[PDB]
Amino acid sequence: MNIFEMLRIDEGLRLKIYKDTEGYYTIGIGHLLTKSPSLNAAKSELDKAIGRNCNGVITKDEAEKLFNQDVDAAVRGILRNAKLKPVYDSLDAVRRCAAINQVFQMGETGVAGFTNSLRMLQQKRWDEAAVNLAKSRWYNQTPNRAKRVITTFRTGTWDAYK
Ligand SMILES: Cc1cccc(Cl)c1N
Ligand SMILES: [Cl-]
Ligand SMILES: [Cl-]
Repeated sequence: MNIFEMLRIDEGLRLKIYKDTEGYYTIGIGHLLTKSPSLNAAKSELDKAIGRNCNGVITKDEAEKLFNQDVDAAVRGILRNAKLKPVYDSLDAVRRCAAINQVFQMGETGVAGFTNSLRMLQQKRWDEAAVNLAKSRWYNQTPNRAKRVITTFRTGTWDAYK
């Protein structure tokens, strides 16, 4: 298992514009296109990202390209963040995948506000961090997926991804 397969499991793959769990226009492998509710704004963003007139539909290769760029950006985002960087670098490889997953789903922002959890993860207080992580809107809104990520942080293994 690696970050790609893990996220592909958590986000799925769709080739036509769709609304995410929050109701925002998205496409491919969880690539958010816009928070605005104008489908047209979404389509414009799509053409801009892909570089062609898509008309709301892409190919798998295209989706995959977006996914690559998005994984990359997330990691980079982590590394450039001063509150994040240090925690990330203290983790083993599996748990780092769980960190990238959260950033991919919620933005560097959204994460940067899990201060107490971050500290716990940094001190390597696994069970504590897991309980604290669950006390969040994130776990309450997307509990199955949050469960998987939390187990991953808790255990350092891929068991939740089976
Ligand atoms: C989102 C994130 C970035 C870096 C380190 C950690 Cl532990 C987390 N959760
Ligand atoms: Cl792009
Ligand atoms: Cl879920």
